[PDB]
Amino acid sequence: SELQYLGQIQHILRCGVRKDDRTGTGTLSVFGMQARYSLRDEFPLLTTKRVFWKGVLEELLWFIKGSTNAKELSSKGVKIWDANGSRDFLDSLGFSTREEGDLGPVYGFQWRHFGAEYRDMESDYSGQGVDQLQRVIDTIKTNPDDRRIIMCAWNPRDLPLMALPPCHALCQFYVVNSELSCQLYQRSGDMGLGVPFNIASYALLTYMIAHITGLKPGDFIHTLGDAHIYLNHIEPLKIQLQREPRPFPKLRILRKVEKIDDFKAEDFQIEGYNPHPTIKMEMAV
Amino acid sequence: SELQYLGQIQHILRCGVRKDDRTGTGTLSVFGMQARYSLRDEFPLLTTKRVFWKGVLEELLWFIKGSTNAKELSSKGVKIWDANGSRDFLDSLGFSTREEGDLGPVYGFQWRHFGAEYRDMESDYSGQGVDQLQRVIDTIKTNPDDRRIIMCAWNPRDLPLMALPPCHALCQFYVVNSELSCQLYQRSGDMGLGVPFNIASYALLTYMIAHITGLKPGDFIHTLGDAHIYLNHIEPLKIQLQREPRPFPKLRILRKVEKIDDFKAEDFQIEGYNPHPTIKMEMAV
Ligand SMILES: Nc1nc2[nH]cc(Cc3ccc(C(=O)Nc4cc(Cl)ccc4C(=O)O)cc3)c2c(=O)[nH]1
Ligand SMILES: Nc1nc2[nH]cc(Cc3ccc(C(=O)Nc4cc(Cl)ccc4C(=O)O)cc3)c2c(=O)[nH]1
Ligand SMILES: O=c1ccn([C@H]2C[C@H](O)[C@@H](COP(=O)(O)O)O2)c(=O)[nH]1
Ligand SMILES: O=c1ccn([C@H]2C[C@H](O)[C@@H](COP(=O)(O)O)O2)c(=O)[nH]1
Repeated sequence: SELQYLGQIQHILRCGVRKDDRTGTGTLSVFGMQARYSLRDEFPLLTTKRVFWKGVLEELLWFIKGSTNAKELSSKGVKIWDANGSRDFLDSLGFSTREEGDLGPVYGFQWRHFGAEYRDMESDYSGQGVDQLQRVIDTIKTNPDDRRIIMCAWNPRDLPLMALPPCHALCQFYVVNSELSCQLYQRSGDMGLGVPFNIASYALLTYMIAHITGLKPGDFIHTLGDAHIYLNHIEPLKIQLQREPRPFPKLRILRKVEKIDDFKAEDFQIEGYNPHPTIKMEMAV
Repeated sequence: SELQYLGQIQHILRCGVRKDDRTGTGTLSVFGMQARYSLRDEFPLLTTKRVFWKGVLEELLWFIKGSTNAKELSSKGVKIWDANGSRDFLDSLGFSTREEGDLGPVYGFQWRHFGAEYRDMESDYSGQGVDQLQRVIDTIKTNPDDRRIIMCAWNPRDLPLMALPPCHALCQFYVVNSELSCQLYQRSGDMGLGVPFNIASYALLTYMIAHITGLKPGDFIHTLGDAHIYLNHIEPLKIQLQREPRPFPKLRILRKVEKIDDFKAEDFQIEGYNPHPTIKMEMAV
């Protein structure tokens, strides 16, 4: 299972093409990739390097709340969005009227209030827009065979207002044999930094909706568009490529939860996670 | 190249799971698939069965025009959308106020006028919404390294107004070594009927934008969500699996075109297309 990610790293270091990007450092890029990660009695948290599990859990809770405020996530101890919500970074894109911390209409706003007119991060959008997340959960409950269970974060109208366009832009759910599966289309994948984070994120989301809809987790299909390795990540990934993968851990929910909003960080417990030491990989801004 | 499609049919007949659907007849379904079709000096028009090439060309031109009128495509001789735009089918979905032929906000409306308020099929939306198709062509001209060249047809706001939700919902373009590539995320794939039609469709779209932006066609990556084989398609597909695949044909554009709207059906010529006889496969409504 984890051999698919490491096999994607091998294929990009060997067959990747040089390609400049938005940031400064170039990449080795490959277009069009797909890997399948089983969720049956295991959770896909990479073992060749310690993955920031506390950030995955808190960011998803921050996603489910519908918040677009990096400070509310930073208050929990997760600074991954502080960079993209700084006065320096915000002023660069022409959002000088915008208060610090407002990422604009991003994943949390599109998941719960798709189509509503975005005011600011402190507004109240309850009853406005399309609540895709709850609509997904309802369809799985009443019509699991439906082929239209999609949560889309790519809004061409709200694109000029986002600090960073959605990278995991579209996901689709699927039910058969009382197993819930999820396929994610990621338009842009930082194979060293974001991709392991995104894999655990949507795997955790599948466990949540499976717990709500009374199903067993099945497969997570990760579909990549531009899969790229930043130049300053080549050396750290070559080290991680030498480490022997260890068996995946397991995720256990500790209390029966009925609504998706009532999930708390204390409800989850990762058991048997024995990863290799963390490898530093700098973020390209 | 064509062995990937036939291999997907082979995999679904062996490992597919029974699954009921919107229509009457069940399916054999598989969730999560990806195939890569090269566009270099060949066009992926299936040879184990004659593919409706005249419908592919006219429907795409009908898509580029932005039309949501099934009658306007039927006037050219393509009846594939007449079924979904009949008074019987339209009245069923609660669109009794809607005039016959109006498919609602569909691919043509989302490609050229994303986010505008949909009135009727005869309206004029010039200047309204986001012109995703032209923005895609402009970005490829000025910033080919951009990782956000996406044309999205899935609009959660306009979903309750569509006669049929988008099956090919999102596509992304990619440029390297002066080669243009396209990846399509198809949420639902009729492996017997629509999938061969969709493969040639977006392959033709890549040839068009490659001609406009002065690039060479690269790869078409077809990504499937629910890839399903209808029960009444099992026998025709088992016949097609017995035929030996023949080399792909070639597409030649006959005049230099500068705008995407100025493409005419007479500008294209398929050379060397020697397919096996057409196999009838009934559409599930
Ligand atoms: N090039 C580029 N830009 C990005 N912007 C936004 C993202 C998304 C993104 C960003 C960070 C992480 C992540 O685990 N971080 C950290 C992990 C540890 Cl263990 C310690 C510190 C950080 C940190 O640095 O806070 C996961 C996803 C992202 C990305 O992945 N690549
Ligand atoms: N179950 C289901 N419903 C659908 N609605 C919309 C589509 C999409 C769709 C529909 C039709 C075709 C197609 O090549 N047609 C034909 C081919 C020949 Cl050779 C002759 C006649 C027709 C015809 O049909 O006139 C391709 C895609 C579609 C689908 O593929 N499956
Ligand atoms: O969840 C996320 C968010 C971001 N990124 C990376 C992909 C890109 O390297 C960068 C965003 O750059 P653009 O492709 O939007 O230019 O962030 C991820 O991999 N996963
Ligand atoms: O371009 C298209 C259009 C339609 N379909 C098929 C997929 C499904 O079998 C059906 C659409 O119905 P739903 O999946 O929304 O139920 O049409 C395709 O394969 N390709």
